[PDB]
Amino acid sequence: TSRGERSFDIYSRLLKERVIFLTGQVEDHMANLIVAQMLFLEAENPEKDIYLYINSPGGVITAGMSIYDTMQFIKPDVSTICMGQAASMGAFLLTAGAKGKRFCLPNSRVMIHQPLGGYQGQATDIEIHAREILKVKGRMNELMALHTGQSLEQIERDTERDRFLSAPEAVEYGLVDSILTHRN
Amino acid sequence: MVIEQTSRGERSFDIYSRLLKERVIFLTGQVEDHMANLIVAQMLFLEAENPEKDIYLYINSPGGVITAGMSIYDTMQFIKPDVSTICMGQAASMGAFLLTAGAKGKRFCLPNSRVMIHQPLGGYQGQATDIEIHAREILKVKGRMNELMALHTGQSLEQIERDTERDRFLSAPEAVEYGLVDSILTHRN
Amino acid sequence: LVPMVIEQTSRGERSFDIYSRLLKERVIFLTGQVEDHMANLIVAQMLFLEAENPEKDIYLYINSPGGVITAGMSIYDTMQFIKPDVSTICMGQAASMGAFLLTAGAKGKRFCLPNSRVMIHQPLGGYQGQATDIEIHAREILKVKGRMNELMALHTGQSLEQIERDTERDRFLSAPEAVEYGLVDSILTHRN
Amino acid sequence: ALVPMVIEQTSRGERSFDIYSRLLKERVIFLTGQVEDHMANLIVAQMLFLEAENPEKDIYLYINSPGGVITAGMSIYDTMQFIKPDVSTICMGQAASMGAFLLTAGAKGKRFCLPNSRVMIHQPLGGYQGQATDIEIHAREILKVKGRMNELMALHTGQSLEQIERDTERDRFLSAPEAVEYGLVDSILTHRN
Amino acid sequence: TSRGERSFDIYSRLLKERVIFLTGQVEDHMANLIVAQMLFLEAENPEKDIYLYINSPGGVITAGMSIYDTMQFIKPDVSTICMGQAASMGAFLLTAGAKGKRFCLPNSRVMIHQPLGGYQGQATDIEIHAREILKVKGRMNELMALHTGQSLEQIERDTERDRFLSAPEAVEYGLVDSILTHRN
Amino acid sequence: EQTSRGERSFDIYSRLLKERVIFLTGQVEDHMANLIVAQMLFLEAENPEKDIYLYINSPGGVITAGMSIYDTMQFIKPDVSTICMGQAASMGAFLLTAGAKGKRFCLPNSRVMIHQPLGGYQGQATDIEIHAREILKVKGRMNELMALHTGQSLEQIERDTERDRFLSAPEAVEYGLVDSILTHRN
Amino acid sequence: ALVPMVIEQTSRGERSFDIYSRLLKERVIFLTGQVEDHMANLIVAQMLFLEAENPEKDIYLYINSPGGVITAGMSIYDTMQFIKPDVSTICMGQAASMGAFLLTAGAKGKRFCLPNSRVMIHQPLGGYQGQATDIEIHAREILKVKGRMNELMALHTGQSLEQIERDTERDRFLSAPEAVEYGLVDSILTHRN
Amino acid sequence: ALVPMVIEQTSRGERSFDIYSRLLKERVIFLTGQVEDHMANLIVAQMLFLEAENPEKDIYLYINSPGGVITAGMSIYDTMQFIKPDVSTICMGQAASMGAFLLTAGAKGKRFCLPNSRVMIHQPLGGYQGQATDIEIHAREILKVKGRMNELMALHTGQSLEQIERDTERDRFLSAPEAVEYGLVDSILTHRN
Amino acid sequence: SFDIYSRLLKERVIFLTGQVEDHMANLIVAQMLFLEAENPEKDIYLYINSPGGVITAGMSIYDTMQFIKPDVSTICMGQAASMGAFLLTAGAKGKRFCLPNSRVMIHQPLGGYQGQATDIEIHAREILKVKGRMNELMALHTGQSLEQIERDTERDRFLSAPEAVEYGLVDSILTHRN
Amino acid sequence: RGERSFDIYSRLLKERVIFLTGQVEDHMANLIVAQMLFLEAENPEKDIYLYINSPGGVITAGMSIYDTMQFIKPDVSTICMGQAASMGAFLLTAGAKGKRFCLPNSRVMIHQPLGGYQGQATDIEIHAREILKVKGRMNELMALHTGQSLEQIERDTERDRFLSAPEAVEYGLVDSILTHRN
Repeated sequence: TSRGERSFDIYSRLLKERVIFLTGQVEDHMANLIVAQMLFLEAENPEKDIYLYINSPGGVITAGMSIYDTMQFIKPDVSTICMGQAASMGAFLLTAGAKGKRFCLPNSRVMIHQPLGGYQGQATDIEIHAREILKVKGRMNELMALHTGQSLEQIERDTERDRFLSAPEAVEYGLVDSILTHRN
Repeated sequence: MVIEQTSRGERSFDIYSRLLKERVIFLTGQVEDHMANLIVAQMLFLEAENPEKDIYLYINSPGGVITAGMSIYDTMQFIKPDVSTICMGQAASMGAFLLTAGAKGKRFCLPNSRVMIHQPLGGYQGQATDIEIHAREILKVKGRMNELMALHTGQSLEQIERDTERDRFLSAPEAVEYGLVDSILTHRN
Repeated sequence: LVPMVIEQTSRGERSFDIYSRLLKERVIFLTGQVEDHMANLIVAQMLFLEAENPEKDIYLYINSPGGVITAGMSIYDTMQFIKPDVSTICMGQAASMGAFLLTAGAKGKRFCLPNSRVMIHQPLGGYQGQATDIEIHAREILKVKGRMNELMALHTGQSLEQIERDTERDRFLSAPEAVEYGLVDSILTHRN
Repeated sequence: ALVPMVIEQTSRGERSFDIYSRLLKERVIFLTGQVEDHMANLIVAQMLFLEAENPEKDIYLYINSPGGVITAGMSIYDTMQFIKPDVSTICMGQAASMGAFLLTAGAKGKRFCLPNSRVMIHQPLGGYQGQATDIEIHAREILKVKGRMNELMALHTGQSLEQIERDTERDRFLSAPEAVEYGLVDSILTHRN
Repeated sequence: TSRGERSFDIYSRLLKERVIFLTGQVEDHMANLIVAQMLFLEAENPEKDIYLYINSPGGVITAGMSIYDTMQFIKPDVSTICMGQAASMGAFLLTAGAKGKRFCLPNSRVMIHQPLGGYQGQATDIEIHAREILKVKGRMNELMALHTGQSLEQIERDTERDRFLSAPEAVEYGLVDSILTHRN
Repeated sequence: EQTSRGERSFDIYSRLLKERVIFLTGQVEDHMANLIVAQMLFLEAENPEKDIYLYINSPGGVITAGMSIYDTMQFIKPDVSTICMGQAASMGAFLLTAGAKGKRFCLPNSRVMIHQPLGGYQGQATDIEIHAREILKVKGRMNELMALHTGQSLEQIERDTERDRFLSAPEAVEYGLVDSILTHRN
Repeated sequence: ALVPMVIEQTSRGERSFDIYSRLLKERVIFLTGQVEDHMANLIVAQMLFLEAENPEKDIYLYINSPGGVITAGMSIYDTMQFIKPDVSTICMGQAASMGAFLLTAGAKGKRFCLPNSRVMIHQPLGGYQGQATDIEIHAREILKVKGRMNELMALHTGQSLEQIERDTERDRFLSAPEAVEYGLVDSILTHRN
Repeated sequence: ALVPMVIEQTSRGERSFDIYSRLLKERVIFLTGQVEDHMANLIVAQMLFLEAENPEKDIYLYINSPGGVITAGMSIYDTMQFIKPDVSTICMGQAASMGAFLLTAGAKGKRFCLPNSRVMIHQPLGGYQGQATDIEIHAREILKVKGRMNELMALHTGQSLEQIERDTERDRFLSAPEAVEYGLVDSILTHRN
Repeated sequence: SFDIYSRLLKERVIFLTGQVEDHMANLIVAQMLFLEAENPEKDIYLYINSPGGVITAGMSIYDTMQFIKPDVSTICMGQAASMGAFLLTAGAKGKRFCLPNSRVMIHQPLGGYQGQATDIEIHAREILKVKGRMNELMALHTGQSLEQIERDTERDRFLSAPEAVEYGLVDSILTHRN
Repeated sequence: RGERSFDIYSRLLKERVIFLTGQVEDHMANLIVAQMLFLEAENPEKDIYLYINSPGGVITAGMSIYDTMQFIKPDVSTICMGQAASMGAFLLTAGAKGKRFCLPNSRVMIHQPLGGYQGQATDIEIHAREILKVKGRMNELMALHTGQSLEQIERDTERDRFLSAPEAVEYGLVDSILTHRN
């Protein structure tokens, strides 16, 4: 079950330490739980850093954006740490952490790519939804350019097709600031 | 395995073969690749038996796949004989399109038949870059179809575009008045 | 479509199913639910018999629970269009679109067998989508309903008002009641 | 193993001869399995073909059925009474519900049961779903169908309408000898003679 | 979902600070839960504002209206905040918040359109139901005009087909009052 | 919104039950109906004189399950005030109109729908008659009860319920289904 | 079947043909629907038959297909080039992927598009599952197939290898007049001469 | 309907043959799709028929297959070597696994590949579930099957057994020219004489 | 009051049981981070009984084991196959054990993909990179040469408890409580 | 249906009683291992009682229980109720010498390992060789615990073999039968 004579379940005990976990595919409900944890911690102490551990293959864009906007809105800096993998929306939330406080573990990996979608209906409605996903794609490429330091042209260039990055390559690309190897 | 129902005469010769000798072809049900190829084959055959006599295409359809219907359209336009079209029951979407594509002066509607017109339907799934290529393509198809409908009915392109944004039904007399068909058939002479 | 009827091989003609053999007697069967393909087959048989001989009567036997309206209308219009009179006979039941096709037969040539039953009612339908489109389709089924009531009044001799009134909910009629109502001309009992 | 073909001896001329088509030439029609619209239509068509071939000679209808749809069965019943030829009925295996009704509807004096056949009679079955107003309209009709079937059964068997009503409230089985005594059939067929 | 973070009432904790979350598809039971939380907060203090966070693709209209009427009925002002997305009934409830207290986060999006439905039965019954959904459509356009300040004719025009709005466009249209970017 | 407890040992619904508020949400069926009856018997016990508030958002459901709620509403000492939010259709509308006279309300944008009983059965003709006859008796009792609570005549109710009929909040007040509309607290 | 039969007159059993078999007699072959092993084998058989009937007269192949399996399509490609007769190709409706490849593989100067037909081209699709070592062997192979297909498209259209590769990385649609200009087909067919 | 036909009923010598029966008259047999017992039996029957009609003339076997059941394929292999006629093999599309084995088993000097056909070779695949004792029995049998197939492949290709064993541990593709240098086929067919 | 697993966590014992996947792996990482904060010096004991699973999920556990201050002692009971065997050998040198009748199995990565040839090449390249990395780390922890690890992992290979010690996969066998 | 007094099983655990019920697999096996490690820490000198009613299951899962039983300090007494088949019969005979019991009407069943694989011939060989090594090790452990010769165990387990409580005592699978509360 995981409790330990220290608090309640194990995740609640680590939250006391200002640690939050983002695990698995991103969708509305698990995202709302992360938003709630961030707001709670800000109310507890708006000055202390918050740590967000990420191991995810990605997921729903609007759900991921509810997390991104919350991270930027709250007072505390949100430090991000990639373990296992950070793909697509996971890679986006990883690079969105506070500058100088984004990390990768030695054997983790990152993968980036463009938005995926679909629709069915009248030609007039298809045009409406196609234009919208193109706008979403442009905004995501711009936010990626701003957080990594890369040129808008390079981002577009690099997201057309899936692209994998090792921990050292992610530091050089500007996705994260450094690699964590041994405590202290 | 497939041989069933329609089969009266040595389990091969049917009623439809009988009428084909008289130059009559039936387009029934949803439009798709295999039923469409069958109609094309029948047109090429009749043209070969006699390139001067008319061919009659009866239509009772809810529509279907656009590329398959365009194989029939182009064949109707390519061959030598005139193709007379007759609507019975209903002629909707790709079905209304093929009805109005018949030989000018030889397009008919029976008294209580109905016609329905509208715009193309589609759907795609994949990367944003590919969604753009496919959405662009269906928009070109929509424009092409609107231009051909303008040519066959005599209406202006702008009028066709406004009337096909959403489903529009037409009674037999309304279809004559709109230029979809030439006249109504009521009682054989 | 199974029994291959032929002579005792005493030098005759080709082989043909039971239904094709009755088609030489100018008889056509309308059986089961009305739908596009079974309807198209009936139309082809009517056109064939008109070409064979434009003057002789055609007989249409009906045993159906009803079906798709546009498919039934392709049959109705063909019946009124061809030269020959189409006589109709109800065996088993004639419901909804089946009752409609039964009353549409040539005047004085519409019959019911003794224990047959007829049922009449209004159009059934359904749609799903945006409010604007729901409106377009609801308006259309109201027109369809109006035209159907108008044709029924014309063939039964009944007033439109009476037809509208009696088709709101299902209504059953025995053979005798169908004669009184004007749906059929008389009842067939023994070969005559 | 599907449909036996027999073309020899009594032929010389044309081919194509299924087992059932050959027996039709001898005026024999088979009614087998559940009664419903399409199989019933096939039986009606055969009766009409045989009347056209010869309006005076008897037709033989073999019956082995658990019953089925009432309207479909009435299409056969009315056709049997309408055509000119007498329709002799013969039960083999079983004739239940609508099957038993068609057996008893055969020409008087020409209705038979094979020795070990079984007959069963009961009342109509049905079901509906909808608003209370529509439920009363359909319940009322099935009660009328019930009354008409009991009246026709009384007429063909010679039993009083009261007795038919009491005997069909629940399922009732009859052996071949009991079917003759009840008036459902005229006699038992044992050996060809 | 995420397998761990709430555990010991993360949502009940935030309710104590008068915060309520409306997430995912709108339907009867999730809506009744939002209504109960609003009635509870009013009783605790009929004077203090309540904050309703919204991340929803829309849902059942009658369910959404139970939330709308409750929002207007209680004494306390209800502030609305869109995160991720607010589409259809989600967009409607976002615009229904208290005047001057409706917000959008920077990268959230809104989508508006007309009602959707479907029926099957006798022509007489089809007419009855078609008439009711057209009346529902008329009423919703009238409430959207009221809350946005746009003319009824402009609302009818813009809702015939799906229409997307970025955060800045939602402010300009009158759907929300402003955009929240950074705490302070 | 997900709220495991408007306290810690009390969920959101238990807390409001302390303020004498009960919620009837979704389809009406045996188990949810029994839960409502229990809450009513419990509240009566706590204080037989104070009013009970029943909020209703329902598409309707099983008739016998609904009548267990109706009969309990009339049997207990306290008056049961009814409030429609969202929609009250079929049996939902019936229970709304069954509240204490003068204390039946509709929120501004809620809607009501009324109609006749729906049913179904399968079997022998003798049994079909037995069940058809029963659903007809049920229909007549329901029409007689709607007349009593609304004030309309039996004849009028019978005509208005043959087919589905929708009423907006204002029309429900004129028809007599509810007493008035609620818009803003005090 | 739903296929019409061809017969001259009722001269007591004259001729019994099939619409498709009748047109095969005139050297016309139809390639319809998705491309796979069995439908492809049938096309190969009709071609081998036609060449055996007369090694000099042209063969006409009508194409309306969304494409399909590469190896199956290649069996048709190699057969078209191997036989003596020139194989004229005509696109009606659409010719996508493998369908487009086979349309352009027809005899130079004898490849046509009807006025409103459409063509679509792209690159090979595939997939595998297993150990890393085997994954390498299979990825390596689809890339060699990709390279070969591109070289053949370049030979039949006249476009440079570079242009083909560029134009096929992603789906690319072409109208009839645009296919003529690209070199995919030779000209359009509007009205019978 | 589906399969085309040629030569209908005519004066005296009627005989109506389908597309495949027609090519059989010219001693051509098609092997397509996955190899399994029933399709394999059909091929064996066609080979015995052709041997009976004329034991001295060559038979042509066209192959387009991804492979299949080994015992089914071996019934074809043993019949090929037993009958008196030489069996010429031609690969179109692909010849993988058992399909590649039957291709190389053709008469020496009479085995061909079309220009863009593809070949793939590998070791046997299998499975089993049961008691350890029975697992040993079945495991031993598939290893014996593996050895016998490698020995026969060495015999027909000319390669050493050691080379065959090393090249089949994992999937291995060969283009048509590589199949020739390997000894799998004798030459490439490009254009008809 | 307290379930059996929470009681053992009090003693610094963590269990890795069944297939390796994201959520169960996250639960393991959280337990390690909790134990480290309670005492960054004391050893942690990780029992393993697993057939393997998702590589990225397993690598989140591996990186955490190395990162934290305390030594992580590993004990194989039942079996440790594939990713399970990898995590067993990744334990602190001198503190890796096997029970007498446990079994170990090693092999190369497994994967799969579906799509356009261009994307297929991108994914095939990445799994070959993963294979090289894993082989490098196995060599480091076992003491065997890279070429030797490459040869022994091309196809499934089983090792009894004694063979795992001889191979350098674990340090010793535990038989009876000292 | 289940759960009495909120953990009747926790209460019995306080008396050093553990139950092994139903199919043997990874998760249920791990719970048994955890209970044994817990009791050893509570008191390493007192006996532990393991009740067994099982049709058998996964071998590697059962072996984790087997090795823990031998590793810990306390003696583990085993008691069969209902049935002990396959891996269940194995864990029963593995208890402390002199402390293995059968209730009067319980029954035991022994047999050889079962398995299955699918793939290339080379891989089939690797896996078939491994299950044969497993079969040999299991027969050697059964011979050590029962006192029977290895050859007798190999012969008796080729096919399913059932034993009543008294036959299990004679075979050396258990030490005695428990009939009435001592």
